[PDB]
Amino acid sequence: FVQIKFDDLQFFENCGGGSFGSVYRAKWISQDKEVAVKKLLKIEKEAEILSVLSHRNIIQFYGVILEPPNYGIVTEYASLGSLYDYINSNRSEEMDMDHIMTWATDVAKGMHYLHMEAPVKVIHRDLKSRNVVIAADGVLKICDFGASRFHNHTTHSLVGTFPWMAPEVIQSLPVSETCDTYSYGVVLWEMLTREVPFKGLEGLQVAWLVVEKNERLTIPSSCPRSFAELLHQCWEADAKKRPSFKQIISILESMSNDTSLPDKCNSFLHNKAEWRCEIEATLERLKKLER
Ligand SMILES: *CCC(=O)NCCCOc1n[nH]c2ncc(-c3cn(-c4c(F)ccc(NS(=O)(=O)c5cccc(-c6ccccc6)c5)c4F)nn3)cc12
Repeated sequence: FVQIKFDDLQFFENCGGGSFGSVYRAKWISQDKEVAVKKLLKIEKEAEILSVLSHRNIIQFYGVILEPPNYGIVTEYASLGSLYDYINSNRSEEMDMDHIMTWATDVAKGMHYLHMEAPVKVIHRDLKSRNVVIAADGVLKICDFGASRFHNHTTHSLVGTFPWMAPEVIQSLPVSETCDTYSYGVVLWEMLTREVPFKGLEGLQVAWLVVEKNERLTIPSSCPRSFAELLHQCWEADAKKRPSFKQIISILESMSNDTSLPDKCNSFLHNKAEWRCEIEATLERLKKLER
């Protein structure tokens, strides 16, 4: 349990309003390192075992702040920001089939480690594109994987979470690991369409569309079948019909050994000026149904 001192830190920026669960961009002075700092109410003994998880697709624990009553967890800071901000910018014009497959695989391998390879089983329950960050070399790193057990303040408005939540999560029902599979499917759709999920709709309308009407994100017709099949499998209302992350990794492996997919996918990606209306027409229908 390496301890980082308050006096060894300079804070530059905060996400979440300084509340418990807020995350700071900061500088670890003695290490001359940029770091992220999450404020916690308290360090619970159970979550100390999170300090030993380590994987290249998971954000790396650096240490804890214990200066009572102030408590915090310090991690690496991924230089290129959140996946969500990258996707909804002009920076993501460069995404192609190979880019999507590498990043899909990054998140799958991170989640597989969390579910099956760490000293404890970890079910994220809040996986989303704001919770994946991009390291300097483009490696994706999952954040906030321990909040569902520990920091119940990073969990909790919640509007910007409902599009990523499995139906059983929205219903506060008991949860298996495939709730993360559902969230992953949404992240995959964001990489394929470069669209904000359910853009324009309020979170609670999304919650009702997803749980009651079995609504899902629109998959454009020209999206290659391999991606549509994986997405539909991840979005099954029945949690047990969803694939494990080992299965997703296997499926991504098959897809990358399909020599026809790169042409199919890359033609789909630079044809957004055509299928974008399909997304916009569903969004019209959903808010018209609301009215
Ligand atoms: C609001 C403005 C906004 O949107 N900002 C986001 C844009 C930029 O954000 C980032 N860009 N690069 C980043 N790199 C990392 C983060 C980041 C790091 N965390 C984070 C922490 F700093 C601390 C703790 C956690 N929780 S955890 O579940 O992941 C965890 C991990 C390891 C160990 C432990 C542990 C718990 C208890 C006892 C010991 C250890 C917990 C966390 F996610 N958050 N964001 C952001 C950006």
